[PDB]
Amino acid sequence: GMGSSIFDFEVLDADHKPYNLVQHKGSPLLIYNVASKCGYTKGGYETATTLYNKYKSQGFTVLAFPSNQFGGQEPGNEEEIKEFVCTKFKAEFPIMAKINVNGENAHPLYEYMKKTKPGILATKAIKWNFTSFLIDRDGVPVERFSPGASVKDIEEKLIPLLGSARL
Repeated sequence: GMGSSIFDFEVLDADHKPYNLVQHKGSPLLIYNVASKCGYTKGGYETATTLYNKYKSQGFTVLAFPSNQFGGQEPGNEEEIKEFVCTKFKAEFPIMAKINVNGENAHPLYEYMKKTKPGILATKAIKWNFTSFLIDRDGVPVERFSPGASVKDIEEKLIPLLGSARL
């Protein structure tokens, strides 16, 4: 069990100050590998913000980890954030340290997330916008919703977990 849950890894806050991710444990949460305000999101900001506020009643958090254009292979946004600069887009929900969500340069936590749950597409690589991972009350990725999933697309997988993912 080298990394049982997401919290086996440590997180950097928007300014790379130690983000206490594991205080979100006991509650289900989403985590977006997102282009931090560069070009466009396929409804990521809205969905993320909405989900946080709406499901915070059942104990839900949305963490958006920006994408570091300096990683080399940042999803499909590597061609985008060349004329833009991605840096914590900020919201009503916690936005994190931009990491290279892809490749070899990925944050070890995303190396965990990515390897754990391919999601709904081919393989388990990060090649697009915000793409949230459905993280349960324990910190296990149950799903990976790319920028193609809307609010309710996530809800169908989230609602049961918000209630109870394990116990």
